[PDB]
Amino acid sequence: SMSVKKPKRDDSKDLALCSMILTEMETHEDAWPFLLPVNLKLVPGYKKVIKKPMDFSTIREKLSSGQYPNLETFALDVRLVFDNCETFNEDDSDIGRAGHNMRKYFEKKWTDTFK
Repeated sequence: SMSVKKPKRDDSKDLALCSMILTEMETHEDAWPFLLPVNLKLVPGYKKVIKKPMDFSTIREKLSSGQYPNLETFALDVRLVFDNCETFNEDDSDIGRAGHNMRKYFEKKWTDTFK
């Protein structure tokens, strides 16, 4: 509360570390569905159904341009990629499986880096 602060968690490496995590996700073999925005002209249903589209290139641009106020808003966008994927794709599709694999991969790196 006013003039009463919890001790300062060192966040000075957060930007670099999120950037490293994102690099790892970008270079994963199962990242291919997620590297660019889903083409809304060519994928019927996507525009209407997925209210907040997100992809790795869009996270990378946001990260490089100071549009994440903190490491939690970065994690929210990464999870949004996977949440969108599950909303739109059957679990037993290549894309559906890729999205589960990538979410697992991400969450481990997130835990090991920050928890």
